[PDB]
Amino acid sequence: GDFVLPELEDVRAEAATVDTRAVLALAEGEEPAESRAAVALALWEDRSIGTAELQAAAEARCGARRPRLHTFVPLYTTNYCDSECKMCSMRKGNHRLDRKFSGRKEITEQLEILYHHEGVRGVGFLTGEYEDKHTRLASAFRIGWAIRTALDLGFERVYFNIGSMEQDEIDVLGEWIGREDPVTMCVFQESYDRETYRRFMGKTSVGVPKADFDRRVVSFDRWLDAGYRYVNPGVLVGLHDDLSAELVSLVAHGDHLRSRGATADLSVPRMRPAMKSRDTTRVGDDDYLRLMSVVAFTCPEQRLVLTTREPQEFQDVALGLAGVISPGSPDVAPYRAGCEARNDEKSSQFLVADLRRPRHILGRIEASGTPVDHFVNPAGEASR
Amino acid sequence: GDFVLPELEDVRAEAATVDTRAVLALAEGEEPAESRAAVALALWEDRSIGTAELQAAAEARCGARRPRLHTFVPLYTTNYCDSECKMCSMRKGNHRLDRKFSGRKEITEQLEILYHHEGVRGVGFLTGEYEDKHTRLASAFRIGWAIRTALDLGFERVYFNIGSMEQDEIDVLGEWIGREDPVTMCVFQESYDRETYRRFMGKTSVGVPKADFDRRVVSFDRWLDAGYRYVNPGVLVGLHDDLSAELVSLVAHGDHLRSRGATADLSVPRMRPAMKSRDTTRVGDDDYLRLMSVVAFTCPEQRLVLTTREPQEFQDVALGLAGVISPGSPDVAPYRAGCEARNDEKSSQFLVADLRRPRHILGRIEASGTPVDHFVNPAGEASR
Ligand SMILES: C[C@H]1O[C@@H](n2cnc3c(N)ncnc32)[C@H](O)[C@@H]1O
Ligand SMILES: C[C@H]1O[C@@H](n2cnc3c(N)ncnc32)[C@H](O)[C@@H]1O
Ligand SMILES: NCCc1c[nH]c2ccccc12
Ligand SMILES: NCCc1c[nH]c2ccccc12
Ligand code: MET
Ligand code: MET
Ligand code: SF4
Ligand code: SF4
Ligand SMILES: [Br-]
Ligand SMILES: [Br-]
Ligand SMILES: [Br-]
Ligand SMILES: [Br-]
Ligand SMILES: [Br-]
Ligand SMILES: [Br-]
Ligand SMILES: [Cl-]
Ligand SMILES: [Cl-]
Repeated sequence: GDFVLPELEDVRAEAATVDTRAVLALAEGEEPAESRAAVALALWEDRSIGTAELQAAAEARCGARRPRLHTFVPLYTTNYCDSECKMCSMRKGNHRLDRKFSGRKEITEQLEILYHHEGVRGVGFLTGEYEDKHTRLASAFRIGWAIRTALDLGFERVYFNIGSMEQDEIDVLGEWIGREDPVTMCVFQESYDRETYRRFMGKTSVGVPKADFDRRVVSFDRWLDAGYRYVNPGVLVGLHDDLSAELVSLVAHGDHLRSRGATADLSVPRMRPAMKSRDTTRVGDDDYLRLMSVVAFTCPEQRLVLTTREPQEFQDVALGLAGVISPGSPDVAPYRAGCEARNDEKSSQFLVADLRRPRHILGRIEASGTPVDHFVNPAGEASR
Repeated sequence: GDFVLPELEDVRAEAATVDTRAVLALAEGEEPAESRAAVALALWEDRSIGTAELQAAAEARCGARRPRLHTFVPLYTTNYCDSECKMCSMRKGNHRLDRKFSGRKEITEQLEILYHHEGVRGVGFLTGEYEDKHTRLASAFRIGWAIRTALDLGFERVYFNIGSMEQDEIDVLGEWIGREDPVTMCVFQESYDRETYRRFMGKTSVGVPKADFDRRVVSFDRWLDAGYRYVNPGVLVGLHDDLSAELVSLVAHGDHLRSRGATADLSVPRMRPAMKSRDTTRVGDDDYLRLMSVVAFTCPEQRLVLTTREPQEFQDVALGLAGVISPGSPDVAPYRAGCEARNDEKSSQFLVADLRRPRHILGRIEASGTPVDHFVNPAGEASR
């Protein structure tokens, strides 16, 4: 009953039977006759439907969803990692990185800055992924504490992204939270193509924890087995050259999670500069918007996540396709009251394109006419 | 200003000038003219002073100390370890051990059992020692949380024994506590002889963390540098064949710590059965009592720690030389209300000789006429 990757040849055959114009004519809250993955593929490949027209249709099909947007800010709690992903600066073989680790004091200080100075009520905790069982359990323990601590401070939504998770590691993290707490597990498969995955994440059976594709991809099934609800699959756009394959796999994974009763966000982060050991594929804005549009349209209750990997000009264009906006920096403990967050090449996972403070980014979204849930702008009579 | 091991040849020469009978005639609170280590050696080697007579003298020289005894119970929070000590079942190469790790729930439950059912107000937290910096920091983090949690529950004294500690690892643990909290760092050198140490703890530069003798031995100096106070050196009796060498080194280490203003307990645990990879030296009761007597006498403000490594019959004989009594089991989360603690060969560090419940052991000490501080016998109107 775990997720099984779809057979692309089978999806292609079903995609051939989809009437894409009829699909576009569907009322909001109406579901196509064919599978979501087949419809996504059919919309993707039918180039008589313009990308801008697909994006307009996606924004309308999602237009009823409330809240329109919510936010969380990432907080990297360490940049140690045992794995070796060739597109990521945190890879263990990158001896140039200055490695850092946040203790109790620093984690708490960062959460207070985010809460009081940035006005945010969503946070995400990130770590590397570790090889030996004891380290994995001790990481789960510390992140469980961070989650409980953020909820107790008044954060209303907590994400975590700490690697694949086995049953006993979920047990350790879970002793910190309740089954109905607003806690989302993030595990981005990066590529659902096993060969591209191996190229970037490494080979198995050699002490490289994220090289195990199968352990990673069933992490959400373990989380749902344990009685939790919120999950966040993702694809790293720019690893695999064939985007049609990845959108089929992601939509199929979302559909599986939906059928198990999960609430899923969907992440499609695009590559950013990093201290890489292998080059990646640059995906143009039209393809990327078409991918976002097709996923958002076929998965209208699963919010796309948009992040400050993208520059301000792209956020302007794409924000209507998103249901989560996540501004922040992938450096360890980077926030400081009144100051721009750090994004030091010597310690960050990658370089972001937008370094403006979260409360400025989110305040400008609100001023342009979209409320952001889990954002309390620290102004006026809410100004301290 | 770190501890420097004494030159045994130099101590021997000073020991030759000690008048051991005059030393015995010293009033309590009077200090011999020669160094503590030289006097200890001189008492050890002067076989015209009987061991029983040395033990009587030691008990009298310490007789004024208050409280006469205090207690703590060990709580092993995991039996994972990266090191390879050949006398220890937890060594990483022991593939027979069932490896266990206590999360938040289990640690808290164990502390509540110890507090309410055993009546104890001292606890010690133990782990393995880990190789990579991230694991060491995450272990320090979790043990710091355990220490804070025990203090908040009303434990009045907390020991920890989690391996050598570098400055940044002490920083992480330290964010959990205050500089004047009743927290004792334990780091038993095991043998102060570098060659015996290498034989059992392994060779350096190969991923075996406790093989670094120097990192280990200056851990207390780092702890004092950070502004803490309480420390607990130790020798594992039965590693090195020449006990006179080890008592000189231990007494010299205690004297150094005293000169830095520390409060030091001294541990001389004797070997117990384990899943070993090298045999050890059995030390008879007369030599062991003579060693305890000479250390207790020359170091009258530094409490010897006696544990349930020893059988009831030996505790009866030696308890007068101790200032700390520590009953318990070296298995992970072994305590259960109303039941004997577990000491499973499949998961414990070694097999103890006395498996009676701490409150029985400590209640019998109290009934025989020695109060035990940090023990509240759960009886009568203190019975719940
Ligand atoms: C936390 C997420 O960040 C993504 N990720 C990893 N490396 C990079 C990069 N150079 N640029 C952008 N995103 C990256 C992965 O999808 C990872 O899961
Ligand atoms: C926690 C302490 O237990 C001691 N130690 C390690 N192995 C054994 C054994 N087989 N028997 C008794 N004590 C042991 C070490 O001195 C270690 O530092
Ligand atoms: N979800 C991946 C981490 C993240 C969320 N928001 C971000 C902004 C910038 C960099 C990473 C993130
Ligand atoms: N101080 C070493 C751990 C310890 C304290 N008391 C014990 C009793 C039995 C075994 C270990 C201990
Ligand atoms: C910092 S990257 C995300 C978390 C984890 N290291 C992983 O790659 O799954
Ligand atoms: C469990 S043995 C004591 C703690 C640590 N593993 C060390 O040997 O120092
Ligand atoms: S993507 Fe995550 S697991 Fe891979 S190297 Fe980076 S931090 Fe480590
Ligand atoms: S004595 Fe401590 S470091 Fe050595 S193998 Fe045992 S638990 Fe590990
Ligand atoms: Br809204
Ligand atoms: Br790039
Ligand atoms: Br809110
Ligand atoms: Br007393
Ligand atoms: Br033995
Ligand atoms: Br007490
Ligand atoms: Cl994302
Ligand atoms: Cl001891």
